Amino acid sequence: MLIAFEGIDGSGKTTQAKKLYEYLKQKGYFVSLYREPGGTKVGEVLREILLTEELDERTELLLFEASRSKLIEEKIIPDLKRDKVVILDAFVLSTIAYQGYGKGLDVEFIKNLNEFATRGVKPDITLLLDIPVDIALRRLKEKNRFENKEFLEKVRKGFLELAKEEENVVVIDASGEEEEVFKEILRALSGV
Amino acid sequence: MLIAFEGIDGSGKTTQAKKLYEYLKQKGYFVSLYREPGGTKVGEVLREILLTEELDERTELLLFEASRSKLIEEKIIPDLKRDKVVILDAFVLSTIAYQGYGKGLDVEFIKNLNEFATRGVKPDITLLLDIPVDIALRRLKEKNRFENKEFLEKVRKGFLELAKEEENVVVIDASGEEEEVFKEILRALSVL
Repeated sequence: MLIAFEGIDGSGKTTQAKKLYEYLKQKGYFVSLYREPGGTKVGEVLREILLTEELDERTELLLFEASRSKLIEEKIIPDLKRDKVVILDAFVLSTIAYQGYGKGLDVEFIKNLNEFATRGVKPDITLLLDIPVDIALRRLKEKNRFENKEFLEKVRKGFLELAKEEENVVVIDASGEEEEVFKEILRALSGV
Repeated sequence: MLIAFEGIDGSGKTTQAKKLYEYLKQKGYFVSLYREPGGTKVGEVLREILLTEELDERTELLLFEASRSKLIEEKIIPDLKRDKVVILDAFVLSTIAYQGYGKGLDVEFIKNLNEFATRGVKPDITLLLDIPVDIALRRLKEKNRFENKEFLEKVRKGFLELAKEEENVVVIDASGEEEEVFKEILRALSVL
């Protein structure tokens, strides 16, 4: 079973994946939680790079996909094999939304690269934690993270446009309060 | 002007690009020399990763492409703009030969990914420094590098098959002695 959280920064998706992780463990599932980029020794090194350096959009994309390629081959495919429930703090939609809708690279091309990195592995369900950029920035403003409104507006739109057109996506209102957001999610997972 | 050296390990291609670099500089060209993977701060960090870590083929290919992409944007395109002669110790044909003909990934896919990392920049000439694997392994045996014959045989074949089918490729016999190899190359470069 593979469960992907997706959405912009400040959407609480990390909080909510950690939430869903602890919950499913208490219900006696065997569970993994991985963040993208990251989740492996090599994936973390790349993540640091992607957070450190002045990188163009093409290079950035190739590194997101490398991290993903690592994650999929090292952890996800063997976790899935042994029936772990695998929870992802970010996955393929986000590459399309950030690097395609955001930074202008070809969406079809990003999709084929996502297929290559994943070896065709797709989530059973994707939770999009949608939120207005206005609200997300207010929430980030409290951790003193400042991010680009004009940019995140595009990325939001992409994420919303991928919900309509990509397969097995549920939009969740993440502007709600923590426990209400978690109940939307548990509701959405009644899917399986 | 862009000049690419390609070929298996122990083909001398590094020695020869350094050779060609010093020469063209002496003849009053403004010249750059860059190795792949590497040639940029980020590219070197990746190269170390590619030399350090147990990496699957899909991941390795994304990291080669990333190094490239960084190289192309940070250095090659602006060096080309100001009429530097740009010399490369490895380029696109090698990703095909190692990752496709060697490790079984789809060639057409490797090509489209090269095009992306290169923004469509192609060498005016590629020197393939061809050599039997037998010879190349003897030569590396004197630096105490040991590499996989069965593997390099495929890669050699790939490199040779690309010379026939890809554009602007000159095969150079690199089994010869240094100075004779250098004269083959200066002959091949006759855009003098």
